[PDB]
Amino acid sequence: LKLLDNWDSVTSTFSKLREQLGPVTQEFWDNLEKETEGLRQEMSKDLEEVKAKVQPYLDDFQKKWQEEMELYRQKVEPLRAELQEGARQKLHELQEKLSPLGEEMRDRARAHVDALRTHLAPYSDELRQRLAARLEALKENGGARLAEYHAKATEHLSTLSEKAKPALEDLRQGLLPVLESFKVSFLSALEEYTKKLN
Amino acid sequence: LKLLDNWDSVTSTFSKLREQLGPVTQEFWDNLEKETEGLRQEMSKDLEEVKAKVQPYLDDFQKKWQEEMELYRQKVEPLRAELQEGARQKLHELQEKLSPLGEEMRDRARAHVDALRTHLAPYSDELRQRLAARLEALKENGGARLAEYHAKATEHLSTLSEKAKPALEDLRQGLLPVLESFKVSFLSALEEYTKKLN
Ligand SMILES: CCCCCCCC/C=C\CCCCCCCC(=O)OC[C@H](COP(=O)(O)OCC[N+](C)(C)C)OC(=O)CCCCCCC/C=C\CCCCCCCC
Ligand SMILES: CCCCCCCC/C=C\CCCCCCCC(=O)OC[C@H](COP(=O)(O)OCC[N+](C)(C)C)OC(=O)CCCCCCC/C=C\CCCCCCCC
Ligand SMILES: CCCCCCCC/C=C\CCCCCCCC(=O)OC[C@H](COP(=O)(O)OCC[N+](C)(C)C)OC(=O)CCCCCCC/C=C\CCCCCCCC
Ligand SMILES: CCCCCCCC/C=C\CCCCCCCC(=O)OC[C@H](COP(=O)(O)OCC[N+](C)(C)C)OC(=O)CCCCCCC/C=C\CCCCCCCC
Ligand SMILES: CCCCCCCC/C=C\CCCCCCCC(=O)OC[C@H](COP(=O)(O)OCC[N+](C)(C)C)OC(=O)CCCCCCC/C=C\CCCCCCCC
Ligand SMILES: CCCCCCCC/C=C\CCCCCCCC(=O)OC[C@H](COP(=O)(O)OCC[N+](C)(C)C)OC(=O)CCCCCCC/C=C\CCCCCCCC
Ligand SMILES: CCCCCCCC/C=C\CCCCCCCC(=O)OC[C@H](COP(=O)(O)OCC[N+](C)(C)C)OC(=O)CCCCCCC/C=C\CCCCCCCC
Ligand SMILES: CCCCCCCC/C=C\CCCCCCCC(=O)OC[C@H](COP(=O)(O)OCC[N+](C)(C)C)OC(=O)CCCCCCC/C=C\CCCCCCCC
Ligand SMILES: CCCCCCCC/C=C\CCCCCCCC(=O)OC[C@H](COP(=O)(O)OCC[N+](C)(C)C)OC(=O)CCCCCCC/C=C\CCCCCCCC
Ligand SMILES: CCCCCCCC/C=C\CCCCCCCC(=O)OC[C@H](COP(=O)(O)OC[C@H](N)C(=O)O)OC(=O)CCCCCCC/C=C\CCCCCCCC
Ligand SMILES: CCCCCCCC/C=C\CCCCCCCC(=O)OC[C@H](COP(=O)(O)OC[C@H](N)C(=O)O)OC(=O)CCCCCCC/C=C\CCCCCCCC
Repeated sequence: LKLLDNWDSVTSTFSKLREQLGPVTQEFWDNLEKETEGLRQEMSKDLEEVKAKVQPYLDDFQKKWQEEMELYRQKVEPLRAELQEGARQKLHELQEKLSPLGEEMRDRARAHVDALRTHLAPYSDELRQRLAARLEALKENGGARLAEYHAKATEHLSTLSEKAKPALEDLRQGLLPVLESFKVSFLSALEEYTKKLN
Repeated sequence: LKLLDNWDSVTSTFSKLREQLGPVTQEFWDNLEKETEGLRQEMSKDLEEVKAKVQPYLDDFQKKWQEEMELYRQKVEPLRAELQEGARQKLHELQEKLSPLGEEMRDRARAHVDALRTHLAPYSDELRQRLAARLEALKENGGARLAEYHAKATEHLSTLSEKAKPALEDLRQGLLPVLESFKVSFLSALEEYTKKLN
């Protein structure tokens, strides 16, 4: 209802906004023209000077790159030779170590793995006997616990049924007046709330 | 009474649960006793075949570990010498390489950085003229911007007050009646809320 009056004010607001979108926006364009006018001079001088300076800058930089690339080439070429000779030497040095140390490592592995064979074989076998006893214990206690679990489950089931029987009946018996009182409560509330929505 | 009678149903469950928990803990303990009994004899054998047999295990591994370390050290001495000798050659080669490389790098820098000095100087100096041109435009357009924006600001403020005073009165003429109505609705709603479950 009052929303119509308030929206009318919004209409005045829109009108007042449009008034600003007139002279102000036009002046904004004029201002932008001023900006672009100055920027035209700036851009012109900038572009022209950039192109004029970019030439000696890039060309002289290219010279730097030449001295650097050619210089580095004349550095990497001999360095590569030395590095390759040093690397091949390193490879030889390493290879002359990898052979004896390899033989050693292989023999070490033999003496270790073979030892492990004769150390883990009895170990696992011992574990088999131990795990057998462990399993047997788990069976002895397991079979017993199975009976215990079943027995206690029966007792707990009985304690559940002896509870469920009266609990369900009492819950239902109480749910009757409860649901009805709740119904009445809601019926009254809903009837009062509708008066607020009307 | 709901939370009272229902609680009794839980209490009777807890009490009878304890009646089962009693034997449960005893039987669990009994089974745990048998479990620990087996594990006791087990640990007696386990730790025995583990410790008494770990001696020959470690004694075996120690022999190998000793020879491994000894052979390793026996290799380390000449191998380190080889590496050091090779590294000495490589390092010495690098020493005689870093000398011309560094010297030429320094000389190249005389045609790099030094040449850039005579380039960056005029460029930055000219940049000062460019900055002046830009600054002048930014001063002209800036001063205009300030003027234009100020003029627009005043027009914004004048139209703003038209939407700050008459519009606020319109809002006040809405807030007041609306608050009265809302209060009536709230007064009844809050009152009806406590008229069902309290
Ligand atoms: C002497 C002279 C000195 C002074 C001059 C030097 C000044 C430097 C030069 C220029 C200034 C650039 C500023 C203007 C902005 C450009 C706006 C524009 O015109 O824009 C459109 C372009 C379109 O692309 P194009 O096809 O024309 O260009 C590809 C080129 N081709 C066709 C030509 C070969 O858009 C692009 O250039 C942008 C591409 C959009 C890609 C978005 C995906 C980004 C992904 C990940 C974000 C990574 C963040 C990483 C940073 C690290 C943070 C820790
Ligand atoms: C600064 C001076 C300059 C010196 C620069 C040297 C740069 C080296 C340059 C190029 C490397 C070659 C590229 C290798 C790319 C393979 C990637 C890959 O797919 O790779 C996994 C495979 C799997 O193996 P595979 O046998 O099943 O496959 C055999 C398969 N097929 C057919 C490829 C042989 O690997 C392979 O192929 C083999 C990879 C393993 C290589 C083992 C030999 C190592 C040599 C010496 C010992 C050095 C120890 C030094 C490090 C010490 C650290 C403390
Ligand atoms: C429906 C099934 C539910 C389970 C219950 C079984 C049935 C009921 C039977 C007996 C209950 C008797 C009363 C137990 C004593 C209660 C002590 C207590 O006040 O407790 C509540 C506290 C709560 O923390 P707070 O906020 O006070 O502390 C905050 C700490 N501040 C201040 C430092 C930051 O909790 C504590 O104290 C820590 C926990 C103490 C509760 C122990 C109950 C154990 C029951 C069954 C497990 C059976 C094990 C037997 C099997 C053997 C296996 C080898
Ligand atoms: C079926 C096996 C039952 C366990 C079930 C889980 C399976 C994982 C298996 C074995 C690990 C055993 C874990 C027992 C450790 C108890 C941890 C615990 O709950 O710690 C709290 C209690 C209560 O005191 P508090 O925190 O208030 O006081 C200290 C004060 N503070 C907190 C405030 C600053 O502290 C104490 O109990 C203090 C003494 C803790 C004893 C640590 C040494 C345990 C060593 C061996 C356990 C042997 C199991 C063998 C059974 C064979 C089964 C076949
Ligand atoms: C089949 C065989 C049959 C069964 C036979 C039964 C035999 C059982 C076998 C062995 C018995 C072991 C029990 C020993 C108990 C005491 C250990 C101990 O003496 O304990 C204390 C130490 C102290 O150390 P401290 O710094 O205090 O002393 C600084 C001291 N300084 C200078 C001297 C060295 O502590 C340490 O030795 C612990 C420090 C190292 C722990 C680092 C933890 C790192 C964190 C996470 C690991 C994550 C792995 C992720 C896996 C994912 C895979 C996907
Ligand atoms: C030609 C192109 C035109 C560009 C203009 C020319 C400018 C070049 C002029 C001079 C060289 C300086 C530039 C190098 C980078 C700066 C490193 C730096 O900031 O250094 C000083 C810092 C001092 O820290 P603080 O301990 O006093 O502060 C601790 C406490 N706080 C941080 C709170 C104050 O460190 C030290 O003095 C410790 C030593 C670290 C030295 C690093 C220099 C490395 C050299 C070159 C870069 C890598 C090139 C690699 C390419 C390879 C090609 C083969
Ligand atoms: C293929 C790839 C293509 C790339 C092409 C390369 C073209 C190069 C083009 C143009 C370069 C012209 C540079 C003009 C030379 C003068 C620079 C300048 O005016 O130099 C003096 C300033 C003043 O020192 P301050 O008192 O302000 O600092 C206090 C520092 N405190 C806290 C450590 C004590 O020093 C500074 O601005 C520097 C100290 C502040 C640290 C800034 C971050 C540096 C980062 C990495 C290391 C690089 C250093 C390179 C030199 C950069 C210069 C901008
Ligand atoms: C295009 C034509 C359409 C029509 C437009 C009509 C709009 C009306 C236009 C202009 C008239 C109002 C302009 C005057 C504004 C003030 C500017 C100013 O004097 O500023 C600086 C002050 C200084 O405070 P300080 O920080 O130094 O002191 C911190 C204090 N300590 C240190 C002391 C404790 O700051 C302040 O007064 C802080 C004020 C913050 C006010 C923010 C409100 C902005 C309004 C709208 C933005 C809408 C964005 C819409 C989303 C679009 C997404 C595409
Ligand atoms: C079937 C139906 C069932 C029937 C049952 C009945 C309904 C039961 C309903 C709710 C459960 C109880 C909770 C409500 C109790 C009121 C809490 C409250 O309100 O206590 C007031 C405090 C105010 O501050 P203070 O006096 O404690 O501090 C003093 C600071 N000194 C010292 C600087 C001066 O409140 C605060 O602290 C926090 C502010 C909370 C915001 C309140 C709204 C404010 C209005 C506009 C601001 C916009 C909020 C926008 C967020 C969206 C909300 C939908
Ligand atoms: C006092 C009692 C108090 C008890 C309070 C209990 C609490 C209840 C709380 C919540 C219940 C509401 C639960 C709402 C669950 C929302 C379920 C949902 O997402 O439904 C889908 C619709 C979708 O609408 P859209 O159909 O227009 O479809 C396009 C869609 N978005 C698309 O992209 O394709 O979205 C919509 O609901 C919008 C369409 C609405 C149609 C209007 C239908 C009109 C419905 C009712 C009008 C009755 C008034 C008649 C008198 C009018 C007078 C003129
Ligand atoms: C026609 C309809 C007209 C609508 C009219 C509405 C009018 C409503 C009337 C009154 C509103 C009341 C407005 C009250 C504003 C007061 C803001 C303020 O400074 O509050 C003070 C507090 C506390 O400061 P203290 O210095 O006391 O800090 C406590 C101290 N450090 C301590 O440890 O004890 O600061 C804080 O804790 C932070 C609070 C920040 C507030 C968030 C402010 C959020 C602001 C803006 C959000 C941007 C939203 C833009 C939405 C646009 C889309 C449409």
